[PDB]
Amino acid sequence: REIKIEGDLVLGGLFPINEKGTGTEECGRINEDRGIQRLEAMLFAIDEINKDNYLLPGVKLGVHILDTCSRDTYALEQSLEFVRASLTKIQENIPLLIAGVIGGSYSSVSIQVANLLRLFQIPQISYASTSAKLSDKSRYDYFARTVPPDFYQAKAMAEILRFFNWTYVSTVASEGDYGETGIEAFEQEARLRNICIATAEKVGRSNIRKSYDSVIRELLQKPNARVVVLFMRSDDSRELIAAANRVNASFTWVASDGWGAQESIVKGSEHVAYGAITLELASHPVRQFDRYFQSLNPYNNHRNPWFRDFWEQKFQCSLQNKRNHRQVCDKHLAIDSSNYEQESKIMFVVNAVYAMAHALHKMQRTLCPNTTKLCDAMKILDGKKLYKEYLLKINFTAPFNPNKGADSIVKFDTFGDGMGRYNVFNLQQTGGKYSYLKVGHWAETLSLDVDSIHWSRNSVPTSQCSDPCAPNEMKNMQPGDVCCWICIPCEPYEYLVDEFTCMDCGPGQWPTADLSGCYNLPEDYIKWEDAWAICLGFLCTCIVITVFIKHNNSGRELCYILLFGVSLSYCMTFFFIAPVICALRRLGLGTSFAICYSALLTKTNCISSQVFICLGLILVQIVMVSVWLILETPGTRRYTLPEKRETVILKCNVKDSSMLISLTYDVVLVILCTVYAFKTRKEAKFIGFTMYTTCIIWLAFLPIFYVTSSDYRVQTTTMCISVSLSGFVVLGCLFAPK
Amino acid sequence: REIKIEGDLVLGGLFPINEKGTGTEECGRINEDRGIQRLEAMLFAIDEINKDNYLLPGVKLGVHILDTCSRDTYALEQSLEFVRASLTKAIQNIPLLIAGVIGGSYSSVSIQVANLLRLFQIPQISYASTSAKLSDKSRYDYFARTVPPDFYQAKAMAEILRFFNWTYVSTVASEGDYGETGIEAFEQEARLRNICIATAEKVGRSNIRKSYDSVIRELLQKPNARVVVLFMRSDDSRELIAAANRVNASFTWVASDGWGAQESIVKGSEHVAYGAITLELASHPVRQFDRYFQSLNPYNNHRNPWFRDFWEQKFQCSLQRNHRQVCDKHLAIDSSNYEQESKIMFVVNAVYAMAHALHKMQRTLCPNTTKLCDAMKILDGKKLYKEYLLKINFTAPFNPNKGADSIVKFDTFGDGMGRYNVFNLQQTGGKYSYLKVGHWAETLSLDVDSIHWSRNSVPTSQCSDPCAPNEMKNMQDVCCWICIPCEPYEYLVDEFTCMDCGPGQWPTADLSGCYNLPEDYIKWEDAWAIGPVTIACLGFLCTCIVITVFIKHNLVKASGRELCYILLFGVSLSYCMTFFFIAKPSPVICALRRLGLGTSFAICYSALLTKTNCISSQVFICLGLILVQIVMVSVWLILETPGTRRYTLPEKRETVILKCNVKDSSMLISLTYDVVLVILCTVYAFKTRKENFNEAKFIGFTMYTTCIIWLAFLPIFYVTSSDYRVQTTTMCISVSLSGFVVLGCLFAPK
Ligand SMILES: N[C@](CC1c2ccccc2Oc2ccccc21)(C(=O)O)[C@H]1C[C@@H]1C(=O)O
Ligand SMILES: N[C@](CC1c2ccccc2Oc2ccccc21)(C(=O)O)[C@H]1C[C@@H]1C(=O)O
Repeated sequence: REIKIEGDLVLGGLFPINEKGTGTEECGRINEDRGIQRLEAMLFAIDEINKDNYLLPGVKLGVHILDTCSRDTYALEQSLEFVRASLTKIQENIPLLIAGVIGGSYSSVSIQVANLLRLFQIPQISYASTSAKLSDKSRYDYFARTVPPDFYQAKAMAEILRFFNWTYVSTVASEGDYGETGIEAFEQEARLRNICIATAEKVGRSNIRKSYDSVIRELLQKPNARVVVLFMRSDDSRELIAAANRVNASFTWVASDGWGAQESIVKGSEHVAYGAITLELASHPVRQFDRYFQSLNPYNNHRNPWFRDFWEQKFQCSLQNKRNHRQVCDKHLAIDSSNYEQESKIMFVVNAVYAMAHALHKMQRTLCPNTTKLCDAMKILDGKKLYKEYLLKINFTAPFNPNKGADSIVKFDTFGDGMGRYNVFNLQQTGGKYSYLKVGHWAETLSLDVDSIHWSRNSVPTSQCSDPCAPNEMKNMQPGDVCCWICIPCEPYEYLVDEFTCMDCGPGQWPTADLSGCYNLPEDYIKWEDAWAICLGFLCTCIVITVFIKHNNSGRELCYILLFGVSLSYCMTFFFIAPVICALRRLGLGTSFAICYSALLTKTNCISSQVFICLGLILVQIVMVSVWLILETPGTRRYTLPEKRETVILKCNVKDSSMLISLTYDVVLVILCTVYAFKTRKEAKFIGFTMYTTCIIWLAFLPIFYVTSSDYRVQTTTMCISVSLSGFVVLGCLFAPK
Repeated sequence: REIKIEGDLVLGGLFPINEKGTGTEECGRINEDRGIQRLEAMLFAIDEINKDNYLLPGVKLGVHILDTCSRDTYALEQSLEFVRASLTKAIQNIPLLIAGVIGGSYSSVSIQVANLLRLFQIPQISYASTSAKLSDKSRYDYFARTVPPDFYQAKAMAEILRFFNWTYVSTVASEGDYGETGIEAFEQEARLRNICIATAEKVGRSNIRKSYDSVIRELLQKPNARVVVLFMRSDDSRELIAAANRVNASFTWVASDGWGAQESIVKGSEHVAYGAITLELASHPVRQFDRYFQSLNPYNNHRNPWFRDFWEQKFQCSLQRNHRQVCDKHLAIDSSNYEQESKIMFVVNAVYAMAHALHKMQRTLCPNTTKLCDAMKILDGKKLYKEYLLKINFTAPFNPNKGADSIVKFDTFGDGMGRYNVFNLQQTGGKYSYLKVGHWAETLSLDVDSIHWSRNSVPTSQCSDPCAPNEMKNMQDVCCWICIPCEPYEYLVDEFTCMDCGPGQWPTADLSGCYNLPEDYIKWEDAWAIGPVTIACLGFLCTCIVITVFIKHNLVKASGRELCYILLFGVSLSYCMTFFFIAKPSPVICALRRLGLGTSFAICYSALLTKTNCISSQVFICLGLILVQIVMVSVWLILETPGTRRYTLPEKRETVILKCNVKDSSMLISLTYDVVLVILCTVYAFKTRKENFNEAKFIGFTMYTTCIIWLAFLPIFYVTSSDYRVQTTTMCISVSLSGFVVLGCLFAPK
């Protein structure tokens, strides 16, 4: 049983013609869609190839097509005939020269012959072999395929979820190579798309609580996970939907080719699956093949040995009257549009034959140009050269495809795989009827029709257990699932350092809404703290008042001392209010010594005519020495005022000892003057009134302490001190007017 | 050509009989050691097997032995004859039924036939293939070997370095499967033994300056890595030593099976490679094989087709061609012209291993039957390989030391046991020769005392020295640390990272050194040396003055309305105040005592002010106590806010920190005393303006200078010095100032 027809080159064909019909236990069954249909597709291509005038003109291509019986072990023994021929060793059935093998539908079959043909360097193009193992070129060195591997569906399904802002996916793989290997790619693909997996459920051919269990393992755990990424086989997908039907589940299944566009998956229980998004392989039916295939007739098809057996099984009749098994075939029986439907993967079978033909055609030009036939160099073929140099780099457009200006580009990648073109289907309800409808293609980039896709909720569903969080809600704690954390509003006035964790450098004053704000305390001014105390200015008013008093003003001794004190008192308010300028408080303390010195001079007069000048210098010297002692080591700078997370102000020196130190010098002078005023009853006693006002000012000096604690409020003491200075000066001038 | 003899179940064999002889382009010669010798071993074993009675008695083993010609591609088409046995598809040499194949030789050959025979489920035992790739049971399922893979050498060599504490090593591999696939295993093995590679050369070319610079790379990069782990091929190992000889370097090479006991590697330039350590597979020569092989005769060995070709090539004659000689009849193989091949033990073991599995299967699948029953008419490779062949445990045949580690068994991957022989190049007087100094079966066992080294001493190859006593500041030279001393008396958490908390404070090197209170501020009169004498002198002066007032009264002097007693009482109280605070400085209340001392000094000054306010005695006495209360009220108010405490005395260095008091509080206390001193200063001016009173005026004027001097001394007293030298001196200065005030007060009473 073999289609061995002669030719300059001969191609090997491996098709599952018998659905374990030669297995001797599942015997008596041949495959129609995956068998003769795909087989005759290759023969159809070969007829076109050898009659084509632009692909191998002088080279007539024969075939050596064998049956794999859908069993890897049977294929291995069969495929040896491709090897037995291309080696160095009455006799009949002279061996051929298999240039390449176009065969292997079931990946288990296509793997066990990939191992064999690799050793003897025979290229192999395999339609319909989408297993991801075959992409491992370390083992299957000489394997190419016109169909994409099954892990490209993982990429497309991941892109579909990522497109719709979807996360928290629950995946339900299936036992076997298909479900398990495919979901590994999807699990890997979800990470790179920042898609997190709620549940990693798995199913098997059990038909037990497992199916009902798997349904609730997603309804119960994370009901926020509304999208379910199926990667199950065909029969498994139906039985899971049956399980979901009984419990009346409501999900938006994002399924793989195993579900596909088959209506038999949802035959019954459609509302539970309504809104699902399933993928299917992209394939444009070959128009010419139907004309060729429908014209087949056992009375004109003698190349195919299985065709006579196919005719019997197709129509359940007998070509010979000796059987009469329920019917005898008749001459008007034929293949027509009603009893036939083109297989989904006929496009890939034709491409596989053409890809081999194109590679052989190109190698015919390079190896020996200007040679219509095949040269003696062509008489020996090398697998490594034919595979990597030409076959693994061909770029011809697909034949028999009406839409040439489309994705009809036949080309193998660096792994010999397909290009990965899919059709994003979507189960839809028209109101009383359910039917699939293509809603998007996936060549390399997804392209959907969002406004024509029915969902299960009649609105675009979202699978979220945590909404995204912003510069508001900066932190991120993860109580349950790794992906949907709970964001926490960061302690106010903070520092972002990470999305997960967020600390606080400057929780008191002036950060940014980003990773920048940390104690960003711009300095204030001389009167910056009392910007809006409510009390602006008023320092020049004391100078104006002092100027008016000076304008109003025998007893030249009082004028000499009183005039200096009035001027110094006014300057204290300006220096105190408006780092170097922070030392003006020393002058104000020295000014009070002038009043004390005058009181001491007045006390001496009441109790050395030339000693008055020396006495003033002696008193002035002490004030200067004290200022130099303190202003020398400390001072000349300003100290900040960082409160308990209130704000940051770069004020003057926070050392209150300078005020206390200054008051000490005045206190001694004031204390001495008060003692003299006690005996000043013999105008007399006017100093006592001025001396008494100093005691109140001394008490007012105490309010400065514990008064500067209020920012911009302690400055009233400086204004009060200036006011106190005016009162003492007013007492001296008040007596004179009377 | 093949030895296709019949049998109940027949084995297959692949041997490199022809050194690419069929590939006449490469070399037409045939292998003798790896070829006929190994082949005849298989035939010798089969003759032994079928003549036994406790291993396949009724099952006569046959052979179908083919020549792999030492090329894998030629082996594949040859091995197909084994494959065609199990195919269900007018004359016909009918095929046999190959239970298993005993062959593979070169790993490249064995890999290709492993792929082919894996598909058709035929077990394969390789007597010589040792590539690490064949241990991957995912690709070569039905493959077993009686020799260990090549990565066990990497495991064995790494254990030699670990045993000898060598940690910083350089490696020099070759190009190809042997050099690469092994050295990567060694590099992985180095991690588990905490070993890092100084430099990893990959000199694999035939002969270029790559080896010359490779020796330089050994010299330049890490000269402190004296031992170098070679994993490179036999011919390459020869030229590397020659390169090392030219530069006249000196290392202690740790080689592999590539450079084993082959003296041809060091033929010439023995001294440069002297002291090396070389591994080599452990194989015991088969005594019975020598009698069989030497007794072979081209007139007796008609089974072997290549024997006539072997006879001609071995003896360089011809049996009939005009060769250099006609093959004489009395030529025979003897000990002079024959040395048993190293791997003959494994060839016999491989045949016996397959025969043992088939016998054990016969005892199970066909019990109570001396022949093979109907079940064995068809054999299943999967069951035979996975159950019987992969779990055999028979002791090696023809082994002299029975019961030793010479037991044939396959591990989970169908590999050999892994026995090696650690050799060492010796200096035997004036001659260099190899000698076994160890054996790595599965744990290293070395004759560590009888091994000669290049430097005549057990060498060490390290780029770092152990900095255990000090220098817990290792810098990671890569993988070897650079130890830096930790700063004097600083904290530590890890020898790798000294985190430098408190340098100069805590004197413990055991992961400490930061602030831990290493000093005490207590100083009993400067250790009773300086300043302590002044404390006792204060009491002596008071006793004389106290008695003097009573003696003068018993009044003889001016009555003064008891003013002298009030002034004397204040003077005594002030003098005792300074001594009391110093005597108890550890207590927290000592700071309060120092603060109260200033009030006593003001009290003595206050008494002078009351005395100065003489020009109403009862009113003056009451007024005097008012000043003390005013000073006491200020002290209580200011002291109440800080309360009782004893702050520390942190220092820039030396770790001199004493919890005595607050320096700022002392300055505040000193400033607080200034307020009382200010009143005393004001009193001095009043007294100056104003017989018996003349003496008081001089004392009051003198007291003013002492107060001014004391205040000036205090600001620079103990402020710029530590509590043991300057602060203690300042404390003594304060004590001296308090005593000096008593002297001024004493002068006034006189
Ligand atoms: N292309 C298939 C894919 C096949 C498959 C397709 C859909 C669902 C389940 C499923 O089972 C597996 C498991 C592992 C690898 C491949 C598959 C191939 O055999 O490679 C096969 C349909 C092609 C055909 O036989 O016509
Ligand atoms: N067993 C060997 C080992 C061989 C080898 C041995 C020593 C040095 C280099 C080297 O090159 C490689 C590289 C990869 C794998 C195996 C080897 C085989 O060829 O398999 C071959 C000696 C055995 C024989 O045929 O006598």
